[PDB]
Amino acid sequence: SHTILLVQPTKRPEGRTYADYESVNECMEGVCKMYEEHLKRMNPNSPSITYDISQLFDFIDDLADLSCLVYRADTQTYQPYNKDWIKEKIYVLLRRQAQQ
Amino acid sequence: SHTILLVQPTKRPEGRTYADYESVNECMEGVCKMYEEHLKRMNPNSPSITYDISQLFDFIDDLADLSCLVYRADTQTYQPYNKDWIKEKIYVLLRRQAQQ
Repeated sequence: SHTILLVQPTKRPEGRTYADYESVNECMEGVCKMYEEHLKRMNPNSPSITYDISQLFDFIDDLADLSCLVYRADTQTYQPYNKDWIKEKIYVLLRRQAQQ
Repeated sequence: SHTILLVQPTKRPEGRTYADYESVNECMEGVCKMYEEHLKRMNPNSPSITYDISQLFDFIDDLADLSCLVYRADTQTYQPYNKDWIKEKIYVLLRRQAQQ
């Protein structure tokens, strides 16, 4: 289902940005890639970045704002979800890819 | 009602940004202010910027993407609206402020 991700890195309003995806899983992957890009910048000479779930969660907590909207066909509107919901959906995604 | 405005000025994805407001009218005012800021930049030595509705509509048409989401208490979800709906709500806003 069409999912819209809203991100505000810091208190600076001009940093507000968004991205959209065909599904919740792709959106969650998008959040992970955002963190991975941050890690690449903080570890520039490392071609392979590794992290544990708690570190990604800490990153999300540090963002000034992170939320998403998921399309619901029953009402043809977008259901809002907060940081905690996103953290949990990322967990299920990462644990599944691990067991896959 | 809480309204979220999504704007993508050009085909450049990094230009995607958003802003939110307490109401639809304040969001529409936000779109007008966005256009007014553009006009100020294109007419730097003019402290007073004036424009007709058709010019604002043309500006909106030129944006790569412009849409909004309005909270609906009945379902506790966000109703999506496109560029045309926004143009029309701006028209009603501007015509009212004119007759006020």
